Amino acid sequence: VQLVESGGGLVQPGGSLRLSCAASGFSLSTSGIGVTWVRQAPGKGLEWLATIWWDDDNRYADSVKGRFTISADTSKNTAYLQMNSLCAEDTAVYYCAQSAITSVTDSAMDHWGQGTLVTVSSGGGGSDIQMTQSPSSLSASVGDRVTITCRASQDISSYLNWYQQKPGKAPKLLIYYTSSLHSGVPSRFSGSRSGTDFTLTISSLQPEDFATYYCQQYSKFPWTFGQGTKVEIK
Amino acid sequence: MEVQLVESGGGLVQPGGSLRLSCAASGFSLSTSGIGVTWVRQAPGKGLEWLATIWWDDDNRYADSVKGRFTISADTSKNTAYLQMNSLCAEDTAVYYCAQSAITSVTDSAMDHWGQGTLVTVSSGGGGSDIQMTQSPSSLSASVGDRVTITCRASQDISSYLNWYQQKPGKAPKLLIYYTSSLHSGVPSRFSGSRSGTDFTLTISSLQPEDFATYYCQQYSKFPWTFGQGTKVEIK
Repeated sequence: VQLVESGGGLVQPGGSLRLSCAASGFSLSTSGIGVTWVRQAPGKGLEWLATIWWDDDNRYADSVKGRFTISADTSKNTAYLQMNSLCAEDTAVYYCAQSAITSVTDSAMDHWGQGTLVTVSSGGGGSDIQMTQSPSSLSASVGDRVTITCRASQDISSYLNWYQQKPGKAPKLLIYYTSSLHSGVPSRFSGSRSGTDFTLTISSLQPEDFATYYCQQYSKFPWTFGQGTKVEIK
Repeated sequence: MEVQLVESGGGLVQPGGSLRLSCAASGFSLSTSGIGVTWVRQAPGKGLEWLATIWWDDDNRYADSVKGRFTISADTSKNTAYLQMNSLCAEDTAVYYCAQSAITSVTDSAMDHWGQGTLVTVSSGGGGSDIQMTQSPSSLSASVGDRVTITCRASQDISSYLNWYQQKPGKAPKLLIYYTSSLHSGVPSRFSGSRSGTDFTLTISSLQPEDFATYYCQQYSKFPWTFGQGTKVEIK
């Protein structure tokens, strides 16, 4: 007596998978009553997803409702989890199990399958250019010189822009093409390059300059941003 | 005159759902050589993520994180650009900005005149009523022969509708105890379960090396069925 699972694999967000849970050594009862799916994200605990229950009432977790469907074909002695509109957070080992269905007081899950791994990913980053900003935050006083650095993981020529974002507001372009100031930007902002390091300098920090600053490369698509440097008051 | 971009269309949406955002442009024409519109998003508390740009060719440009789900387009008769967002995920929750951008590989390409943004919240809309199972300790280490106890607390009355499972490393969970205190077939009587109100206890007597595992409680008083966070037991 066991449940054997198949169908897991690697998909991108928005994709679909169909997991199968084949029963061996016993017959699923009426309409697969009691068949249940549970998942376990890497390093995490168990999460109940769905159970075929009495009176044509399939039960689902809020985390999968409207995207996943549990069903069973007793003719084929197999149950299924149809998984539509997959998301990165659905990455997990997926288990099926048979919940006890002979007594109202015991629905515990037994005969758990070996699990099938589902990985939902848009990629590990691949060849995308990574922009590394340093420091990630700093506190300084009005009048201080502030220097923020941004390293490109590969050649980007001089195709680097700097933005400022204040809390609750949209980003504003400060400097483009490494060192050219956008109109209206105060002269205390300047940009430079030394090797693969790009620097935004504020020569004398003013009260209105507390903000988060971001670099951005446009040498290649995808356009990528540094993680940001928050400049705060001491 | 001043360029203005005004985003609209954000709101609440369920996972798997769709939304279309609009970016209405003033002060320039979307038809103009060199022009583009780009969408960038910012998840709560996080940085900026480029999503899509209108490009001179038939193929716009997209980030891998949204390709196949999102589509950027423009209706020049309304001087408005759009982001059609399909198959949404909780992780697409963010403020979505549009910005003015080039449509060819100019040496001064940047994003300017960013709009105020529109918030997209991807949410299931449920959970308030779910029974929470709180397990303690999260991990413990003991020696062969010892007796150890693992507790869980239900956030409301679940009568005796609680099970305990054992999961050895790399293996599927196995049932130990059902209905608070009944021993599953094949489980020896050095294991026991009890309860006092909403407080449940798994006791392992005469701890053995093979008991190295993570133990989970699970309630079935109500759907959704919910589990404790697990207790790792090491034997030393």
